[PDB]
Amino acid sequence: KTHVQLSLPVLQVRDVLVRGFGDSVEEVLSEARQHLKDGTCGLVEVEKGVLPQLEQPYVFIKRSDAAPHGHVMVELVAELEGIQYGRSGETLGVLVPHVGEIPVAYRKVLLRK
Repeated sequence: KTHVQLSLPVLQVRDVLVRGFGDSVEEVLSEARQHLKDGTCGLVEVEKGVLPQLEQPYVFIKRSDAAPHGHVMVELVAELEGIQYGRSGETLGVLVPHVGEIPVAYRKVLLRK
């Protein structure tokens, strides 16, 4: 399938144990895609002071359309030193490895894979 329905656990930034996917734009996008597929991907909602607590390069999920079965359609955009790789709509948050942190909520997304 071109799109996969996912429910992403929403993590508080201060709980997050692994704060990024790796060391290059290409690696973080690769790792983010693999974790999304394996159900080992969390979502941190972006607010004042959140991003400087995470590791660059960042992976964002961004709204790709204006929501089948409640799932917002999203795509991945990476950022490193203020340059983004990809072009999409509004940020739903920043992706991180999920390694068993207790979520505060779930974000239903339809991921273009």
